[PDB]
This record gives sequence, structure tokens and C-alpha cells, in this order.
Amino acid sequence: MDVSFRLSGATSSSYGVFISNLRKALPNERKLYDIPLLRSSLPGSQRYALIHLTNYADETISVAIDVTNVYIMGYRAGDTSYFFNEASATEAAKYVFKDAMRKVTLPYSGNYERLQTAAGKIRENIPLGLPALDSAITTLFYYNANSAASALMVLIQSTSAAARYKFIEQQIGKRVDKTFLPSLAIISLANSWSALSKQIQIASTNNGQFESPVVLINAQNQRVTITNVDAGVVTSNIALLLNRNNMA
Ligand SMILES: Nc1ncnc2[nH]cnc12
Repeated sequence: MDVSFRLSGATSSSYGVFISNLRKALPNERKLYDIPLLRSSLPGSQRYALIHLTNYADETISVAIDVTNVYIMGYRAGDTSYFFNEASATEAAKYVFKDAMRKVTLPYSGNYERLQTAAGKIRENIPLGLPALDSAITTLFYYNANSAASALMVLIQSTSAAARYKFIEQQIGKRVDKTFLPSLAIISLANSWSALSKQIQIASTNNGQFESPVVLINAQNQRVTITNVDAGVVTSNIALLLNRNNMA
């Protein structure tokens, strides 16, 4: 099921609607502690969804995600598709954007370490917020090799990461007419998503206790060691769980 967000006329509330809609597009059979557990595996015909994004200037891209893990596989602009250079995206390309005339395989996977190398910049120095998503859409719609990695990191954080964590949703959406640099809390949450997901699943079998702690950096910049499901990150932040059988 497809989802969309339009930057023209956007508000913090319409972004909230977009992120709720994105979360709702992701299949789950169960919740653990009131958090959706994503599917471990889906047939090809069920595995992908499109996010349609339109910038201030009415230019649109379509972004393919794997709905088992929220990972961006690639995007389409007009008659050209762009996929990450990795196994998952190669498989996605058999299912989405099939009638694109030209297909570009980007020179990196969609892994953050690869992207930052490619961008020449770390996440903390790349602006986010709604106007940043507008610029990322423009940058990718008129693809330019030297600018695309930074734009894809804005895209990832503005969609996937926001869907995974209410904190990230709220921080991005608040910036309607301005931009901001993500705090270490945003970096830390994004870094730890797989690990936190794994530990919450283990917790379900271990009376709410993690088997291994997750070190996070909180909104006050304190470094914290999280050990169970009564932690605020679990009660009041994470919004999706990566299935333990879809990690490695
Ligand atoms: N390509 C991607 N899509 C979603 N989340 C990600 N985190 C890092 N890379 C990602």
C-alpha cells in the first residue's frame, strides 16, 4: 500500500499524518508491548510499498521501501529508476519501477557508513526538517552524483527513521520553515534500531528484561544503558520492531 507526502502546504501536522500512514502501510501480525512487530519475510508481491514525495515546486519522486524493515531500496524520477548497489535492491528492481526506461544502479549500498563516505559528511552535519526534505527531493529528481548520497540520508531519516521512532518524527516535523542538525539522540536511535528491536523481542520471553543492554544517547545528551521494557525509549518512543529473524 502506497503513501504520500506533499511539501506544498505542509505543516507539522500533515507530516505527522504522513508518518502515521507510513507506519500503517507496514504489515504486522503482532504487537509486543504495544509496538508493531514487523514481518520476518514476505512474498515479493507483498514486500514493497511506494512513498510518493512532491516538493514545493510540484516535482515528484517515488521511493520504494521493503515493508519488512522499512529500508529504502531506491527511487524513481520520471523515466529513470535509481537502486542501491546491494542484494535487497537488486531483488526489489524485479518488482518495482518496472517500466522505467533507464535504470541507474547507485555506486553504494544504502548503509549509513557507505552513504556518509559517499557524501563526504557525517549525519550530524547534514540538515533535516521539512525544507531539507524539499531540497533532497529536488536534488534526487535532478540527479547529480556528487549530491545524491547526502540527499538519500535526508530521505532515509525523514521517512524510515521517523516511522521507527516517535522522537525522530516529532523533531523533523516541528521544522516546517527552518532546518536543524540532528542531535546525537537521533544518531543513536537510528544506530540502535536493530539492537533495541532484538532486545525487546528477547524481553517478551524474559519478563521484560533485555539479555544485553543498549547504550543510547538521550535528548539531554546523557549516555544511558537501557536494560528493560519500562525504559522511556520502549514505552514512549520506538514505533516499530525489526523482526529478530530479519537481522542476520
Ligand atoms: N537505506 C536505508 N533505508 C532505511 N533505513 C536505513 N538506515 C540506513 N540505511 C537505510
